[PDB]
Amino acid sequence: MPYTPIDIQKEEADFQKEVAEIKKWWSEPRWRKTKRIYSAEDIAKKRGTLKINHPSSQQADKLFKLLEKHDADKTVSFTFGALDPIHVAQMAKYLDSIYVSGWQCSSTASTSNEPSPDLADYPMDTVPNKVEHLWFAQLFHDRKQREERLTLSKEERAKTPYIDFLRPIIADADTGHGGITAIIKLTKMFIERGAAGIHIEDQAPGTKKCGHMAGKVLVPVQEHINRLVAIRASADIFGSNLLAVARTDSEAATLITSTIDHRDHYFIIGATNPEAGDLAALMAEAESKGIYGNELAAIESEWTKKAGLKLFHEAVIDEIKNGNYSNKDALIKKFTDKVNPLSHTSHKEAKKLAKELTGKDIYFNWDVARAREGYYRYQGGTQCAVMRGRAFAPYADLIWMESALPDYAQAKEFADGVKAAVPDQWLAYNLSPSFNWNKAMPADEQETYIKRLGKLGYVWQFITLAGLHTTALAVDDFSNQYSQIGMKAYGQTVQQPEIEKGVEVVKHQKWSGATYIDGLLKMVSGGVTSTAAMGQGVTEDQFK
Amino acid sequence: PYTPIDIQKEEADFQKEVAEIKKWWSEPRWRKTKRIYSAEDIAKKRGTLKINHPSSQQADKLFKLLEKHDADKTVSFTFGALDPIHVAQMAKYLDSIYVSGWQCSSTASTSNEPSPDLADYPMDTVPNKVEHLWFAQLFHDRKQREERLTLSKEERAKTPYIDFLRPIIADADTGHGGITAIIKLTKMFIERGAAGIHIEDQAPGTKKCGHMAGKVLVPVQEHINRLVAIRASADIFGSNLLAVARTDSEAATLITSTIDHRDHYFIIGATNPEAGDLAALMAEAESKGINELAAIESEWTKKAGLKLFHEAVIDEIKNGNYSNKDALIKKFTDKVNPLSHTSHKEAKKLAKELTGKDIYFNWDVARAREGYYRYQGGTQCAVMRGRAFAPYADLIWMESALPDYAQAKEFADGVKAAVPDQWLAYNLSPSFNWNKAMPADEQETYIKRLGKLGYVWQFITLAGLHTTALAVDDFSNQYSQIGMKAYGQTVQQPEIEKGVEVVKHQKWSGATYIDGLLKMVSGGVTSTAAMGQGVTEDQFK
Amino acid sequence: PYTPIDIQKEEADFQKEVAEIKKWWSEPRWRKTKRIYSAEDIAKKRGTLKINHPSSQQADKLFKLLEKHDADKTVSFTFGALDPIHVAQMAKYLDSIYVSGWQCSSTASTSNEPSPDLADYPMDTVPNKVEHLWFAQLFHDRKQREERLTLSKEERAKTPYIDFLRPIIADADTGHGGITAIIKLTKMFIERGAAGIHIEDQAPGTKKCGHMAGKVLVPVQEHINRLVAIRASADIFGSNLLAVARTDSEAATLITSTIDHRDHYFIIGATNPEAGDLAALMAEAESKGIYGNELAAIESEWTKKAGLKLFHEAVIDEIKNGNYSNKDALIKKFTDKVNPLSHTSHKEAKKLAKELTGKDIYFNWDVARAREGYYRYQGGTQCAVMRGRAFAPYADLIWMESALPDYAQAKEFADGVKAAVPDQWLAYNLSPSFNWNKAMPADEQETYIKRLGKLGYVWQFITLAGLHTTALAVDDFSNQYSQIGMKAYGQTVQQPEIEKGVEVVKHQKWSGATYIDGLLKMVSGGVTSTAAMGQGVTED
Ligand SMILES: [Mg+2]
Ligand SMILES: [Mg+2]
Ligand SMILES: [Mg+2]
Repeated sequence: MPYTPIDIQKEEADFQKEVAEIKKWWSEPRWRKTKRIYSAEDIAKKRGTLKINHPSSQQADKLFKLLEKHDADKTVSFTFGALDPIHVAQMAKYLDSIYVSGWQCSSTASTSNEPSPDLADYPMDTVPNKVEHLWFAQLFHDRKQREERLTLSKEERAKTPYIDFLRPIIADADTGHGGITAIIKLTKMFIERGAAGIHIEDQAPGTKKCGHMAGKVLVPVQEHINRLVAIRASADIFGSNLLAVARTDSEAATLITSTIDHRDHYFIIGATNPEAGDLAALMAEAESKGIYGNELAAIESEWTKKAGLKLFHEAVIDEIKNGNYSNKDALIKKFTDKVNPLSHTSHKEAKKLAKELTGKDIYFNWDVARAREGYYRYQGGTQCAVMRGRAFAPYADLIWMESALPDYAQAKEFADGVKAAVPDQWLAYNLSPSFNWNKAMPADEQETYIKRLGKLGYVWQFITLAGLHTTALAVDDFSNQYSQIGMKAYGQTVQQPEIEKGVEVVKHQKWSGATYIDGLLKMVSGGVTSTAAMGQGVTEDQFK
Repeated sequence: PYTPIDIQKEEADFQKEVAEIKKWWSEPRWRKTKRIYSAEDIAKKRGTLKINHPSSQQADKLFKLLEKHDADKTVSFTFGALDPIHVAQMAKYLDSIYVSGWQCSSTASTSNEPSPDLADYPMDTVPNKVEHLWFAQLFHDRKQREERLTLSKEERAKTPYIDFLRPIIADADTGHGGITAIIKLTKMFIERGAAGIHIEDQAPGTKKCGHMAGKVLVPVQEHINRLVAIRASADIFGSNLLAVARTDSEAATLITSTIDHRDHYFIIGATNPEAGDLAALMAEAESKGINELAAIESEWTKKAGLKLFHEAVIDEIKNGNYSNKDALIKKFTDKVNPLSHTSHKEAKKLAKELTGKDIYFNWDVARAREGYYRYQGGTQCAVMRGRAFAPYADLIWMESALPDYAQAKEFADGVKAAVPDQWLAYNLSPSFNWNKAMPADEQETYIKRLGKLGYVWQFITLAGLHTTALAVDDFSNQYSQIGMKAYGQTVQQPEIEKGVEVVKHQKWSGATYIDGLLKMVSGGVTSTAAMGQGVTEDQFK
Repeated sequence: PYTPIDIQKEEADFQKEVAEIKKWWSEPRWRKTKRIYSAEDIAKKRGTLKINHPSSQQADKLFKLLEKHDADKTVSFTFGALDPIHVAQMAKYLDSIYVSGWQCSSTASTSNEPSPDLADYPMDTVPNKVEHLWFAQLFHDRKQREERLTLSKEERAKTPYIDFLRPIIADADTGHGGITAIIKLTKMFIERGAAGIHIEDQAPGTKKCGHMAGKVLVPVQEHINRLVAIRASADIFGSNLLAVARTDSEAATLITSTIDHRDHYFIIGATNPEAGDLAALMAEAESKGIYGNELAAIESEWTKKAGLKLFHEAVIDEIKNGNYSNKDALIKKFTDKVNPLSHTSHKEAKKLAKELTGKDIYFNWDVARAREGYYRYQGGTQCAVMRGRAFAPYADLIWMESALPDYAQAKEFADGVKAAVPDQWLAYNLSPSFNWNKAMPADEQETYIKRLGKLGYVWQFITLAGLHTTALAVDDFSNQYSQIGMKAYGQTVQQPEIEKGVEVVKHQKWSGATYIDGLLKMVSGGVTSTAAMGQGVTED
């Protein structure tokens, strides 16, 4: 009684069966460029006795094929950040994918209902819940529309247009909201709640900024790789072709949590002056004696000038330039050809070479330049981002570099840089409203900007905050009119325009799925019911 | 501006699906399942994207499990689980699992606001509770599979197996509103791991526990429509979800309408023409600022001579100028009785033929102030409603005020006479005092005995509540008296001796499972391993 | 169209509020509470609309309750509650209530996805669990007041009173992210009925249970800032919320940064110049597809060669095996200046070692780093005292996780902390992660709490007791149930419930049926046909 018996032979057989099924799965064309560091054995062991098929995975497939065709045609899947079921329902007419924004979720959709700026400090399940919000709306309107169609004749169907409500969703996972085990659980939720793809950034959690905020802290290249692996591990266990997007904030970031990773060393800023002591501790000693405010910032600005902060290669070049060396231009090139952004040369190794080339132990101390929190100083730009792009590419179906402006040149630099080493890598671009767009570009360029980036291989592009702003404009404008001119504002500003532009929602009972539900009502009540919602009396005969 | 489609492929796929549904419905699972809509009707309700809810597999597992029990005339017996701990330990011993609405009211409302069993928590409360347990089952299944498959074949065969994935049957109360509500409620239950749900012929605004008083019923048809609506939902979203129909008509004394002919036999009315509207009489007395009021009711009731119409017909004949009286009752009783579905107009017509009176009967006047009609159910009323629900319901269930074998037999026999292959379910309620109601020898065999009558699923609704309540109160008492000795003595030693898996709680909670995931992702090795050297569970070896 | 405002009244109200806060902060409750911001700073953070969270009253109740316990040298002892049933029965016997993160991981995640104690459920999980219990407490308090006040004065005095409203102390783990996270987490805890919350100096998303292994610490200052952030939140939203500081430094072996001078003593490094970067050596071996236990072989080899120790161990070692006179006396020059509590930075300690020996004694803690980048760390009880003292200004209770229930160690830590902060309340985990019949005999068990009470551990809790009592009870009954049917329920549960006076066996009354019938009749003008506890109910 007290337990359940099992056939031990059938157990092994089923295990082996599954291992093979996974191996076959992984051999599909979808995974052609997808590096996995674990075995199918490793994954099968993690699964349970009961297989579950998450429909989100079908939208992953739909997304991958959709992006394949776009890459082949050198054209773009362009979308923006959806707020709510209304957005996805109207978007589906025009666009072929859908972005769920963490920024927008912070302000409008936290599960504690407590809003914030884009700090990813809402509870973990916030964006996953937002996807389900939209997912389930998509599914509902798809269900509504199918009934509307199939209660028409074949003759009538062919007249009435079709909306594909089921546009694949790509959702913000921020920095993964904690460790590896967190990221697995976060991914699990995203899969369960209808995510076609999720993106994830090489920032430290709980210093997490928007892409165009300041004071961004990075994590070691490997640490963020492990994040991407962890997503994949989760998707492999629970059986989704979930797309993974890797984001780097290293264009603009000035800080990093550790020096542990050799790839980062080139970019870690340090002091060239032996006399400079620990800035962190110097500030602490000045603060404890009640120096505060702008007189304290004086001591920093003094220490920084004295410390001579730079990247180690700048320091090597500086030694050679101002030094007793015969053939200087040629001697920098010996160093720069071996040691550069992409070259992955550790610091020990780069010092060793500098010694060979100059005969000095050139002094360099990046411990002393640390911030009070302990972060190391860091000088990324586009080339740093390429370095990290390349590193992530094996693990990531799309690659994405946050930029401070909508600069074509920079976008090309990054695209070219990445594709040189991984030419088949899909890229993604933030079309951010954090840019002033009429200040940055004339309108002729605006019109073609997406297309142009499409050529460089940015197959997925999104305006992160467009849903926020369209809504914000619309509601403010109407509220203003409403306050001035009463119900005329509604006739004039909203409802007439809705009719003229063919917007489906103005017939809002039908749109909301009333005739769909009347179907379910009659069906259950044996064909007929006295409480029919769209029967004689409904006030939508005023819209015919 | 839109998306184009092949209109021909549309129709083709539609037709494909209609056929798939027809084939589905023809499976042995649906052998007794009446459907009042077509496969066409259902396919039209579905979307373009098929979704497979794993809950449905647990429905299958539950059905087969109950099939075998019915065939062997034995019982799947379980009780009301509170939380992941319960299901994890229950899975060792029991083969199904009950999620109680009563318990959810007190312990698991989604607003966190507790209550007595009134089903006035938010609708998603029990569906969320199932997912609570569902996901725990799935997790511990996942944990255990890793533990096993990292052992050798030699070692596996030594270590026992737990089937964590016991099918869940969950309280849907009265469906928490109209038909559209019930569809949406069922959808959630399917999505969140329900193998089966049960649903009761009470009115929603007034929903009681089964062993509370003042229970209001709904018309037979109305509750049938509820069951149909569940089935409609399960059909659309593609689950073999089991439906359980409950009737509270054993004890209930009120009903919302007289509209349904089947109910008429049981609707109580006044035999005295002189009695006026009780409701309005009370209202007039209250508005003049009148226990003295309850006096006016108790007077009106005696004067009104309340009874069932057949009692009134029998009474007329008995105390009447009629020659062959016993034989004249039987003419009426054979045609008009609990199971006979005879409307009131029809029963009056016959009474006129048999006596020559329009025997006076007014059930409007006996109405409660809220408007409910008065109602006298018992076990035979419940059989009537059982039979009515049976076509629409995989299990049938009659709430009882006591654990009475005779009554249980009466109801089982009564239902099976008309539907002999109908599975039955029985509440083994802690609302009964069980040592007062029978001796312990009978207690031991009570489930088995009901199994013979065909009660294939039985549950103690509130057992999880009470075991926990005892355990925590007892330990808290000890704890307060003799400190940490209470824990060594009352809990942790017993845990070791009884082999309870949770005392090694790091392992039980799935730490070694997650360390697996951690190492796997970190390329085989990691410095932050949770069950590495240092963990204090080497004190349990 | 905007709204106008009196600019003068604005300033006046601002100033009014600043003063109200200053007065608040001067109350006896904050006598030991260091604040690094002004009342100005806080008032600016508040809105125009004052909100009073009832949780704060339970904070007061908790503080006074602990005051009296400290004065009497006795203990508020409790354990980890699962659900409304627990708090309702606990309230009879105990005077505070613990909400466990460990238990929440397994039983109460808001995604419904369970786990081991990794604090990787969503942030709102424990806050939601407090509200679960909070609202139950409030409900049963409300039920009981109606029951009492519908009795006569004569009858009231016969029927016993339960204080359902026992203050709740809840697990905040490591705060679930940065400072802004911790503010938001604290806000929720206040809104949802937390009397106090506790918080640990581990790194987030490596977060372990206290008695799991591979624990990573954060710099002393970083965890101080966490405690400040709690206080900042409680100050803004106006709770006397108690803050508990936990340190996992007894057992922890890793730390995220070396930035904080206080930590330096405890940071482990390599004494062998020849040892190169372990991290990078592992990375090169991994990228060639060495994995698993053969990789851990390369580590175990490198570690032996590297000669890992604390810098002072290295200084002592140099002097001991060295050409020095007066060796014993020369260690003491160093140890008296440089030790666990002495806060001596590494540069400073090397400088002294040079003065005392004339070597730059080699020490490299960068090379011993784990692959994730963590530095190696050797805490014990003295490290924990160091951190206790550091946290004490910011924390109403102090708490050191221990691997065993060892009296000596508990005394060491209590004495150590109170030496520098003698009025500091302490808290102790009475963990079921210990085997308790293996660790001590039963005579000692009975008195163990009391004895720790003397040392000043005013709040003690069994973290996982709710889990285990329930686990035993359900497993045992399920077993019986399966063996002897309904007899098991009569015998194992319901009879015992009657005999032990447990209130819940009359479960309709307990659940508040007669309370709600009250509300029903009241609204229906005195009378109703659908009364839940009328004639017919089976509780007669
Ligand atoms: Mg965002
Ligand atoms: Mg119930
Ligand atoms: Mg905890």
